[PDB]
Amino acid sequence: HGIRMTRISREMMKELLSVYFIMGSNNTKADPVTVVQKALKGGATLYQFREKGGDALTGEARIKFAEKAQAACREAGVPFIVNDDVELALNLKADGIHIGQEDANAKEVRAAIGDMILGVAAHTMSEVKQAEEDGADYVGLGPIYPTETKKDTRAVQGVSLIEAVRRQGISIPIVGIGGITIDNAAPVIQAGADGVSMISAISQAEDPESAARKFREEIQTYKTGR
Ligand SMILES: Cc1ncsc1CCOP(=O)(O)O
Ligand SMILES: C=C1C=NC(C(F)(F)F)=NC1=N
Ligand SMILES: [Mg+2]
Repeated sequence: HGIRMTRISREMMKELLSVYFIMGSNNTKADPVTVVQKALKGGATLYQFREKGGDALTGEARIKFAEKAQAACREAGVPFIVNDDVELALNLKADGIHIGQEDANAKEVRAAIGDMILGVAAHTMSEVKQAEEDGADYVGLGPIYPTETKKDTRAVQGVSLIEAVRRQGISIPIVGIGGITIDNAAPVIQAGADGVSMISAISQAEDPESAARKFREEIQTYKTGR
């Protein structure tokens, strides 16, 4: 995964979304980079650097942590996505950036990042359609299930939006997020999603490598079976 000179294909994007691990230093009691390394070894197909909150790293310490996480992704051959921070994504030559409804406007971000991967968090049909129009390569829909990892989230929606989007003929790459575990991931894929994203199911697992491997194995099975 080098510098992109063309927009990523939908086929490739959907493959990358399979097991999308997201993490910040304040999401685990273990060593942050070590957990990321274990998740990648287990089978995570994409990683998002999400460092925010009161006890998250800032300044130079945050940048250095990001560099080490990006290096871990490079060693595993997995793309590195930055959450919220467009400047950081450009400065590190990240593979992509993820933004939400309260962040920089998607039109503005797409113009600033060229052909880098762009993900947009959506909670309604209107937002999903707007994201596609603005040039997003994928949308993150949720929260599917209850979650305490992110407090300022909108109402839990199950797989309702995923189903509605596919029903309207929209084929944009979709990843589900919010309280997803190895036990409840199947319905997300069966509803039409191209993958599942998670923080705590892997970051707080007593065995992150095994947890990631389990996710990878079952998601592959579900995608072939739906
Ligand atoms: C970042 C984010 N965005 C919507 S829900 C969520 C949290 C996912 O965390 P967990 O997988 O631990 O529920
Ligand atoms: C709020 C979010 C929603 N979706 C995603 C992703 F999984 F990447 F799509 N990441 C986020 N940080
Ligand atoms: Mg955001």
